[PDB]
Amino acid sequence: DILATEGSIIWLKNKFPTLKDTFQTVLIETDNCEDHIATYTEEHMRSLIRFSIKHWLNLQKNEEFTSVILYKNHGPFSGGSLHHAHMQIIGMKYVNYLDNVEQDNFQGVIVQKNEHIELNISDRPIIGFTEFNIIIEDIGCIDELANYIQQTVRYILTDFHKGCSSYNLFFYYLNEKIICKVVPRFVVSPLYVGYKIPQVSTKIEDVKIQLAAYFTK
Amino acid sequence: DILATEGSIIWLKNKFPTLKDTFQTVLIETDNCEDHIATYTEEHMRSLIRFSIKHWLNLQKNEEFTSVILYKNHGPFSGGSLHHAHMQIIGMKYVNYLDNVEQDNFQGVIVQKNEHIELNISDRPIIGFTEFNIIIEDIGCIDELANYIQQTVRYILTDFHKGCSSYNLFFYYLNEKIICKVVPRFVVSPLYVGYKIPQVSTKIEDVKIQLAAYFTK
Amino acid sequence: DILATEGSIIWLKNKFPTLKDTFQTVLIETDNCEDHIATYTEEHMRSLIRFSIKHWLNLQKNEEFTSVILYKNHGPFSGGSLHHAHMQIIGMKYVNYLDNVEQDNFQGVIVQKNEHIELNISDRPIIGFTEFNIIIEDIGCIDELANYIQQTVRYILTDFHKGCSSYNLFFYYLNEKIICKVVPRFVVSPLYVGYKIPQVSTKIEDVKIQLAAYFTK
Amino acid sequence: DILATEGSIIWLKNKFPTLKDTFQTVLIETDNCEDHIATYTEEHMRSLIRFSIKHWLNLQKNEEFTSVILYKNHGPFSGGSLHHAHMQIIGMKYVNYLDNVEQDNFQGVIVQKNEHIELNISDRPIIGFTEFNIIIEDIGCIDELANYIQQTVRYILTDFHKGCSSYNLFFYYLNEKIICKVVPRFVVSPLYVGYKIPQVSTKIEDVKIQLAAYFTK
Ligand code: NA
Ligand code: NA
Ligand code: NA
Ligand code: NA
Ligand SMILES: [Zn+2]
Ligand SMILES: [Zn+2]
Ligand SMILES: [Zn+2]
Ligand SMILES: [Zn+2]
Repeated sequence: DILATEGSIIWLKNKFPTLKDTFQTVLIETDNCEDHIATYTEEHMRSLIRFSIKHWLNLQKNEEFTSVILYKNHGPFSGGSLHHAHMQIIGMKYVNYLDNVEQDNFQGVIVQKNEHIELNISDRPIIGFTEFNIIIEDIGCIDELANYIQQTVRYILTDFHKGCSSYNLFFYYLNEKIICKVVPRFVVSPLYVGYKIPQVSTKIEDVKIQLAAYFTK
Repeated sequence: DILATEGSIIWLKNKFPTLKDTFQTVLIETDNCEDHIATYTEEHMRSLIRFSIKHWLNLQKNEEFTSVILYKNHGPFSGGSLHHAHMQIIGMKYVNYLDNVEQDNFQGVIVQKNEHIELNISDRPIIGFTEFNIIIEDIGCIDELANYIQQTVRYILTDFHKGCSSYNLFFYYLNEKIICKVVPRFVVSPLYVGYKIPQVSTKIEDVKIQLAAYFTK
Repeated sequence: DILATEGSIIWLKNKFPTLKDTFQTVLIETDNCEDHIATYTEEHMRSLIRFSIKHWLNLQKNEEFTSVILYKNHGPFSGGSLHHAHMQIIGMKYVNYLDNVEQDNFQGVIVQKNEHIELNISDRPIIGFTEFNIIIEDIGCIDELANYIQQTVRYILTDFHKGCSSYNLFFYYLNEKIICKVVPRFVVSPLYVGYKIPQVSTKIEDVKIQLAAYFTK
Repeated sequence: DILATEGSIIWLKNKFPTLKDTFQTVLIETDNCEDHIATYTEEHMRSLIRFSIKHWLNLQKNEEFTSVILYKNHGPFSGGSLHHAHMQIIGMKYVNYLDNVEQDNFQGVIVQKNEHIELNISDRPIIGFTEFNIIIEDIGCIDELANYIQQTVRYILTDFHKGCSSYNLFFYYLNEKIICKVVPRFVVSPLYVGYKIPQVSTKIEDVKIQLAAYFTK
């Protein structure tokens, strides 16, 4: 059942609901099974983030929900399902998604920052690994957000851990700001899990330097 | 190249070394590709842990190594490689595996405890999720350790998260004690990663109760 | 300026406000400078918690506040000011005190539990040390809460670290439950701060056993 | 009982031992009760750190100790005792002070860095608050370490939290490096302890900027 569409962007009511007291929906990003965020043109990436944010924020205005979640799963280690490039909008009747997240989960080491947008790496992440926070203070900076998401995603798929293949996008409307948390997803090394013996560098300053090389142009 | 064998238990020098200044070895647990820890007889489970611990502790006595690691990977989310049931012994020339682990990573909520052995759940885990610590104070309690590993593994594969399919074993020789940390491995739910919205119960007391039901006999 | 009184219990508008966009108040617990929670009779402890909770919850109903905080400071390491036995009620126009606290900060190792009340020790504390959570699901169990606070306070001042002298009380209205978090306050040992070398036992199970000895009667 | 002296620098065997299987000593920094690290001349600060490090590292060479700790307590919230400006050297027969500290407790956000020395703020602190790590890779850079300690201390006593009055110094000999962890000590705000409502900025990037202003000359 079609909720809204814009070209190849399609917003569907999820046919397989698994969460009680929730309105589950799926957002198809393209009519092609090859393309994703790293491949999309600047216009398609701009239109996709504008469509997603608009329908997320307008559904929250519906008094039948306490809060509405907007998020993405990509790769076999994100927790997704469909092979097609898609996002999800879940309206929740009794759950407030901000409840168990704090302000300091979105603060950190600045990679890029100006009056319009801020890109940082969490020094107090939600789960304890790498989390990239992209914050805008005005809705008019949505095209800047879309560009920062695309570059951070491109970095995760290409240079972070010499290619990571899986990630998540999480959106938040907190303190009148729109935040996108970009989270790489990977099977952690057994030597790190049991003995905190890293293979690569665990330095947040090294991630900062190599991610900053994606905003040099 | 064969290092030691005992029936179907085979200790091999790893033919694909990927870590410099380390002696990598593989320990094949059975001559069958169907059996694993949850399936093995009490005798085979006893013989496998006795063989593994003996060769781990004797290799550390070799002055060419600072420390020697004994660990296992099981399932597609552990970080392993071979489909066959195997463990690994890695001799490290300049690394001490205890360096970045602390005493409190092995303390916790007691599930089972007596003069010979202790089974607990980490209240200060190494990575931040569920970690089962099995501690013995004397080498003579090795058959008790083997039984506790098998039951904890059986619980992880059967009831924890209604079946977990993947886990890790990590062995430590700390404060003159032999510790086995049993760690379930699973792709964390996206709603938990980004919003700490759990699907199941996150209560350590609930895990304690349902794991204790495996030691009722 | 008197807001409400009940015998020696006096609710005053704080004459020294230091927080902008907040209504600061002070709650004097007794007309004596010798008595405190550990000394008070069962009736005075019951009347003090009933008065405090009632005025805290009724002030939150005032549309001029986003949230209202109810808390106590005791001893020279709590962050208090007056030597007299007092509590504080702070009405906040734009701050929601639940924002940066999560559900798991109130879960833990059960010390005492029944259908009416639950006493636990945080396995995921807010700050990282010992935190005692006393939870009631119905307002009618307020006299049970008052008794559990008094015993937990008595334990902190007497046996925890062989006498702790300082603590905090924090009240929360979360998921239709009334929670009191009892937090001991002490200058942490320098050997622990810099090297995690403890003087006493850091085991949550040992605190559980010795606190349970205060509910044996 | 005098162990070593250099002008007003006096190394004494602690007359009040309270730790069994340890050799406790006290290091008096000056013959005056007014002076401390922030006041000392560049020469006295250089001579004090050279004397302290030399006697710390030489005592560890004594086979009667597993490890030797070098640390300082300053102010009423550090955990010290004497009002006089002093440090402590504790030889421990069976304890290795590195056991429960990891490599990542000394990594972080770089404030100052060159080939000789590195000053950072912990992104993974030992206790969870602000920790300043000063690392040198060669013993010849000891006068640079002494200057960085003095400036970081001066900042803590003057601008951090508009004056902090208390701090700790912790020294470590790890991975053939000499590390000094400078830790401010203060009574945490009750609104932060119970509700993570900060009074000041909790941003590591703000501390980085204002501490960097002490190395502008
Ligand atoms: Na909350
Ligand atoms: Na260590
Ligand atoms: Na929140
Ligand atoms: Na260790
Ligand atoms: Zn803009
Ligand atoms: Zn035994
Ligand atoms: Zn009741
Ligand atoms: Zn130098």
